[PDB]
Amino acid sequence: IKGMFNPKIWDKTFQDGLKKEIEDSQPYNWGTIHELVNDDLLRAVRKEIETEIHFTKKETDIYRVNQSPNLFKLRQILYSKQYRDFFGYVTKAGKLSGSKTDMSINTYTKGCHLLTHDDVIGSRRISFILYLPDPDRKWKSHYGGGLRLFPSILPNVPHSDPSAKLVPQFNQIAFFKVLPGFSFHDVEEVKVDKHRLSIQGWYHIPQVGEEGYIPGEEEAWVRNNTSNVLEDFEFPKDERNILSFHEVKHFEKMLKSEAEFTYLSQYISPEHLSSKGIEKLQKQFVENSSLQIESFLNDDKSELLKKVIKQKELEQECPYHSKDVKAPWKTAIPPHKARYLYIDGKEYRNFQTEADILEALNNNDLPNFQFTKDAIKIISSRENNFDAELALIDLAVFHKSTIFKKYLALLTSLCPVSEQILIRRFRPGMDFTLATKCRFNELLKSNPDIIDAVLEGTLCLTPSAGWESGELGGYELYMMDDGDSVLINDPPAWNTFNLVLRDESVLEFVKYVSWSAKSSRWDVKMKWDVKSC
Amino acid sequence: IKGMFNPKIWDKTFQDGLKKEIEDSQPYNWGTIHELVNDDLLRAVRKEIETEIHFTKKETDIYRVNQSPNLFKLRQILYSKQYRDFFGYVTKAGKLSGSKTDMSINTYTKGCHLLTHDDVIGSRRISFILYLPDPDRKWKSHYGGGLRLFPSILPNVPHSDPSAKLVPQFNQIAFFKVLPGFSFHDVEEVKVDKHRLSIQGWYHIPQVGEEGYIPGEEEAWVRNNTSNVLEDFEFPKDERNILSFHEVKHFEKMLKSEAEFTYLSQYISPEHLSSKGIEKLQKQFVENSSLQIESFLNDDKSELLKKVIKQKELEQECPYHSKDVKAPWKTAIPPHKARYLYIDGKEYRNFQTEADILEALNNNDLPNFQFTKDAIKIISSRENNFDAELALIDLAVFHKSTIFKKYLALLTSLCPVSEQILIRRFRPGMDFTLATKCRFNELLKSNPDIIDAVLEGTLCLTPSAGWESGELGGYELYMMDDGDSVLINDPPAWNTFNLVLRDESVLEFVKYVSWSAKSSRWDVKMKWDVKSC
Ligand SMILES: [Fe+2]
Ligand SMILES: [Fe+2]
Repeated sequence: IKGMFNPKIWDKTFQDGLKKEIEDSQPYNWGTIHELVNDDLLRAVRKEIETEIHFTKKETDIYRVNQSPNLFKLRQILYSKQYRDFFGYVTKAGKLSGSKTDMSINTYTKGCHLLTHDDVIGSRRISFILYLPDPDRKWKSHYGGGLRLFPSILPNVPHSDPSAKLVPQFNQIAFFKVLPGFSFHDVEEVKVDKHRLSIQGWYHIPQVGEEGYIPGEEEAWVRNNTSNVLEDFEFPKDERNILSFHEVKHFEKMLKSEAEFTYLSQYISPEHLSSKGIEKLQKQFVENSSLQIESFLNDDKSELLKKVIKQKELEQECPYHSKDVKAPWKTAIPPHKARYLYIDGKEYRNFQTEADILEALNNNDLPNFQFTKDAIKIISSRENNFDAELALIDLAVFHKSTIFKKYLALLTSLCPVSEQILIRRFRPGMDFTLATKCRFNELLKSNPDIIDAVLEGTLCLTPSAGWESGELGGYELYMMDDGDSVLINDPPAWNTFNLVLRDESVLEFVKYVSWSAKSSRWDVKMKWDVKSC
Repeated sequence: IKGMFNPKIWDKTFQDGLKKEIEDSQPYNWGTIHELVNDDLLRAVRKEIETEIHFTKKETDIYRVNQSPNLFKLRQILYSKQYRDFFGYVTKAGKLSGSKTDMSINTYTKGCHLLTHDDVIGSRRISFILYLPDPDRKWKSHYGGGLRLFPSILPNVPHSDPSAKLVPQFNQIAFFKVLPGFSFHDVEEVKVDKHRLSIQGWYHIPQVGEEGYIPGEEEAWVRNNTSNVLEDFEFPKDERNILSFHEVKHFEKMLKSEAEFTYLSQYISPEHLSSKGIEKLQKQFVENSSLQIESFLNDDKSELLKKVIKQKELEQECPYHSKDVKAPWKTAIPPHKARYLYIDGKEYRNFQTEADILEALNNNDLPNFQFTKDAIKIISSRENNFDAELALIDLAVFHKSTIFKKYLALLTSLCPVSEQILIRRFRPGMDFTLATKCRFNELLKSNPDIIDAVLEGTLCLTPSAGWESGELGGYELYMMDDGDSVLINDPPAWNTFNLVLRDESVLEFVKYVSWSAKSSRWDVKMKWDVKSC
């Protein structure tokens, strides 16, 4: 007497064709029904929400999305046994509690986005989401908002690029047995000004005294989810190369030059080489444990970079699939921890297969921006593709100079003992990172002299405008954990230098750059391990 | 009444021309008189030695040389005031004790050699050496044995190549005010079968109650000589790059593969990949803390290398001046600590001037044999110059593979946490190293897990014959200090692999390769820091 869905969902020859679609489905097992419910019932339950429900915008590292009568009816007929049975059949999940229900209504409006994840929380068995776009008009693909599925190139290593994506329509449902490590999906940012209404939900383990219930099963699942060995599949790695004994020795000695100050002055702005610049820079750090230099690079370099970068954004075509990223550039992986372009001093890697990865793990090389610089320059119009790189690689060498670190030690009265340097490019479509702590060196933590902190520096070279604030994304965020505690929320800017000294409690990330960004965010990141001087 | 020298040495217009030669002399202040003594007196004092004195061969890292009536007369007339006065005048040393005398007779016979040093021990003021070759025949330049002076490119940083060299004759004397840090000289190996007799000596500070004596002066000199900051001018450096967290993590895990064993088998010989090979290799190390694998590399590689190397020795022309060393090769400096060719993963450096050095210190890059490999291969007959390199660089990458270190960890039940790899070439004319200990990491020694030892490995790929024993040099020596204790004295061989685990007490060096060697000694050296597993 609840057969008020699409009559066909009850026709067994449709049901059977459906279990065999889900079976053949790629990259993991998922399915979609095109007009799930009685058209009249949706229009009603949409109309209702539209006039009764308040949706407020929320933003974290992983998403931006606006959250929160006969809607009740829809909730009953979905957790109805007539439907649960059918669902757990075509989907091959077996039994699923109609007692423990959970749904959520959300609108995705322009700029709203959920990026990659596997939906695997606690007790969820099957995940589904019915869509509620405008019934009267067709939802075009280019509007965005599509649901995207990720091929896994290793259990718990989703490929950076999605391989499936459906443009959902009004009465459409998408769902999938939640298979841990594989069911990676996200929702493509909404690139147009509209409000895509949606009802997400989840069926769960059958509960105590419920049809299909097995004792201890529920916990044999969630307690199962606890390992970190996946660390090895993070590129780039969060580990710092140690400094030559002479670099560190030299620094200590200083804290117990006419040629040095001229070296420094050919990259950094006179304002910060001056005694009173340095003096102020010293004052600020001592108190804030950070410093936020404006117009850091001197004009000659600031000009050149801006020129080659603004020129690469315009005359050039940014690769948007990982397979398309060409040397010197690598793409950061996996997509459920981050996704951005970058050049480190290392040998070229394009991870498409498990073997590509394993290769790089066995043949692990050390960073060398000089060799890299040489190699690019030997090649040589697409060459503007390298104009920006050469410019930026020169910039990399400079911050790898023992003189620069001397300058750095001076500002901070801290001695650099290690170094990592990465020049990164976040593209409006795709790039971002998520809130994470820093990875102190395991070899060093067994040592007093090196304090439990990482000196993190970021030199933004983002040329374009409108990064305020910060509905365009790309902003860098630091903050504590355990109500908000954001310590820095710096939108992308041109020619700024940020220095934080992070302990464990501080989490950082640069927010997904929105598709509507006028350019990619460029910057040079640099971490150092640090001793007391 | 001792005017039985060359009458002219007493003529003041010769004396004055002499102080102005020593003044203009390069690279530091030194002089030579062509027929110092009464010809009859030398012939007598030579004849005497020839028939009364026993000379026995002695050998250390720095030299090979045979050591040990009217000779007494020569000793009196040299420490005579008539002469001391004149000497300390033309030389500008002031007063010099005729009380505290010291001389030494030595013959240099074929293969005998003293390499670079500054003669600066204790109280010596001026250093001299009168020669006693065959009076009747002329000592030709190509016989070798010449005295050679080194330009200093920094106080206590002698240039690798000598800039002066005189072929001494019978009645010739060479001498120089001993100026610490600059007076670097050596004697070119004697390349011919003859016995060059010589009387070395030294004038000292004036002593207590002696003409020209100042109290506390003597000790204000020797106690002056005590600093280590010169470490920074050693290339290559004796410091190890740390391993990625995954490499070490992986090793621990193993000590708490069908694809690995096929990887290993494409460089190393089946004999040592077999379970019983491995088993024996394990037994040996556990007891000897070392192992000396014979025919290590498999035949296909052993053959290829031998081919390209034997081919580079023949068809090619080895650079013999540092300025001539071309990429990929660097020369090790300074010459009073070592001198040999080598390729490390690093960017090309040719140190001729103080600025060349400083450049490299400021722009310190990390090793990368892959980039290096690429760069060589892009270039391309002189190209055999690279045939051997490509062959050897491939060999380098293999020992930098996380798989190989896994294999290494297995033999030793030790975990590699760091790595340095150098492929080196010792040339018959010039190359060698001296007895030194290992340089434990200063950052790590503050840590229990890493034991106080370095795992040192050497893969000799010396093709030629006659390295026995070991009058040709090039042998690798380990030993303790504080009577002989040599722990290993392995002449150069083809395709051997040596593994020692050195603590502090063990000193190593590869002996000066003699000019008469049939080829250069080639090898791949590799050091690792090590944790307990
Ligand atoms: Fe989801
Ligand atoms: Fe000497």
